[PDB]
Amino acid sequence: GMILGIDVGGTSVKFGLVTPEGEIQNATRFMTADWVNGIGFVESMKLEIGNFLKQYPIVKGVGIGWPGLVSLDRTKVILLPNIPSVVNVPIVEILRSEFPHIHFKIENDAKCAALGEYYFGENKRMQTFILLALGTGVGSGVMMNGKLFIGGRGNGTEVGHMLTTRGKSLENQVGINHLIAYTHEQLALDVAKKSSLHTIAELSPKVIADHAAQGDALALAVWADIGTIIGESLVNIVRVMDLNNILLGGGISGAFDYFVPNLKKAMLEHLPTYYTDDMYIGKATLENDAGLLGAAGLIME
Amino acid sequence: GMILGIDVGGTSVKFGLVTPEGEIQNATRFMTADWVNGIGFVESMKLEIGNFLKQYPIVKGVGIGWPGLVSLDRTKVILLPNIPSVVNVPIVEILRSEFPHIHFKIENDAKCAALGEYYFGENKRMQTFILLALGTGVGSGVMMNGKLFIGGRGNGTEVGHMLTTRGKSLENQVGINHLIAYTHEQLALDVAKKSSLHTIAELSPKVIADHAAQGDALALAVWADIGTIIGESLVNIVRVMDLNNILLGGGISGAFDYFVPNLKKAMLEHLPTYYTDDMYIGKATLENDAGLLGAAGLIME
Repeated sequence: GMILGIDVGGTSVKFGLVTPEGEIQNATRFMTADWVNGIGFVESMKLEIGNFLKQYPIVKGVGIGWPGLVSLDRTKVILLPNIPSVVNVPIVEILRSEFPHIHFKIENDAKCAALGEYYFGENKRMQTFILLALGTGVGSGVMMNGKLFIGGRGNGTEVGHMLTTRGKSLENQVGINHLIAYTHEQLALDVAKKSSLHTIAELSPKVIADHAAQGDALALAVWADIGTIIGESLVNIVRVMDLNNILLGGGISGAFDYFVPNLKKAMLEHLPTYYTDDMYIGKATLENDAGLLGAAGLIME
Repeated sequence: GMILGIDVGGTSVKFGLVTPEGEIQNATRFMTADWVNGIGFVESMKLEIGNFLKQYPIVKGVGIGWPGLVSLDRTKVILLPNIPSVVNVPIVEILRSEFPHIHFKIENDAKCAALGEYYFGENKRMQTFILLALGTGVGSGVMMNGKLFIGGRGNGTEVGHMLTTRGKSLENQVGINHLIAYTHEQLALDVAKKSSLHTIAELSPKVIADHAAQGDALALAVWADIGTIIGESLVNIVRVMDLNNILLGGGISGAFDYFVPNLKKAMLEHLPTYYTDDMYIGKATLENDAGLLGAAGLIME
C-alpha cells in the first residue's frame, strides 16, 4: 500500500505519497519560515499530517526524516541546527496515541536519503555504500551489509563536521555558500580577468559547472580543489568504515565530471589497493527525492 | 577450558594459555626476525603451535590476532606491513584439516586488543568504545553495542592511517619514533638549553613522561601538542561512529596525565554537548596483553 513520506528541512518541509516502485504522488512543499513564523513548527505535525490522512484513508504508515539529531529509541527529535525548536519529543508515542491504526517511524534525514537510494536508486540493493549529499550542508548516510548504519549511540556518520587538512570542517570548505565564496576569492586573485565567470550576476554550482564545461581554467581549478578536499575526507571515512562504494548527491554533484577526477586521485594517493581495486564512485540519481523516499522506506522495513 | 591465544607481531610473536579469568600461563615470546630469517614465518604455525598442543592436550581452541589485513571470511592473511609474507592463506581450513578436534579463529590484532579489554579489562563489558593503542604504530579496535566492529568489508577502524590537520597520517605524527623525532626537533629549537631532556642518551615515551612529571616546560609542551593531534583525529572518529567511550593503550599511554588534557580540550572545542556530556576517557590497563587475551576471546564467543 501507499505510505506517507515526510522530509523535514531548514528552508522547506516536504510531504509525499510513495508507491512500492518509488513514485511520489501529491508532492506538497511547505515550511519552514512560514511554519516557524505563525502557529509554530509542531502545530503546522500535526495540521498538515492530519490533512493528508483525511485525503488518503488507506494510508497505514508515516515515515519522517529529520534534519538533525534524533534519539536512539527513535521517538524524540533532539536538535536541528536550522530549526531551534523540537527537543526530547516522544513523536512516535504521541502520533501512535492520536492515530493508533497507523504505524509511525522516524530517522535522520541524511540516513533516510541513503535508505532511499538503497531501495529505489540506480544502485538499488547495493549492500555497503556511503551517500554524500553535497549541498549547503554536507549530509551522509551509510548502508552496511544491507542495513542502515546508525552508529554506537544512534547518530553516526555526521561527516559534514569532520576536520579537514585545512583545520576547518568539511561542510565549511565544500558547502554551496563556501564554494561560491571560494570562487569569488579566486576571481579576485585573477587580476588579468582571464576567467569567464566575471560576467554572471549571481554564482551557483550549476553556473560554475557550465563554465567548467566550456573549458574555463579558473572554473576547472575550483572543482579540482573541491574534489581533492572531498577525496581527503573520504580517505578518513574509508579508513574508519572499510567501505569503497560512494554515491554523490546534492547541488554540487551536477559538477561530478569536474571534481571526481581529483577526488579519485586523492583516494588513490592515500589508500592502498585493498580499498581502491574494486572501488566505485557513482552519481546519486534520486537527487532531492531520496530523503522523502527513504522516510517512506522506514515503514517498508 | 584453557584456550591458546596467539598475538602475531612485527618485532615479536606471542603465545599464551588463557584462563576464563584472563590469566596468561606459559607466555612464550619469539619471532619475528628469527622466524623470517631461517625456516620461514609459516613453518615456524606450525612448529611452535604443534609444540603447544602436545604440552596441553585438553586445549580445544586456538585464537590468532594478525598485524594487518585479514579476509572477510576470516580464513586468509592478506598483508602485514612489517612482515612481507602470508598472502591469501586459508589458515582456518588448513589448521582445521591438521587438527579436526580443535576449533580455530582469526582476527586483526588491534581488534583483538579491543575484544581483550571488553572481556578482561577494568571497563569489561562496556558496550560501545574505541581502544586506541598508541605505540610505534597507532592501532584501534571498536566494540559497538557489545559486538566487535569489523567494517563493511571486514577491515574497518584503520585509524592510524587517517589524515590529520597537518596533512600527514595520525601514526606518522604520534607514533613512538615520530614522537622522539619531534622531541629532538623541539630540543634543537631550545637554543637557551632550558630543557632537562638534553642530558639523556636515548629518548623514549617513558623518559619524556618522567621529565614532564618533574615540570619540564619542553616535555609538557610536547605531550600537549601530541594530545591536540590525538584529540583532532578522535573528533573525526566520533563524528563518523557516534561513540564517546575511549580507552588509551600502548607505550605512549604511560604519559596519559600529560596529553589527555589537550586531547579532551580538542574534543570539547570541535564536538557539541550531544557527544561530550557523558564522554569517558580511560586508561587501557591490560597493556601489551590485550591482543593475546582478545585472540583467545574469539574462541570464547
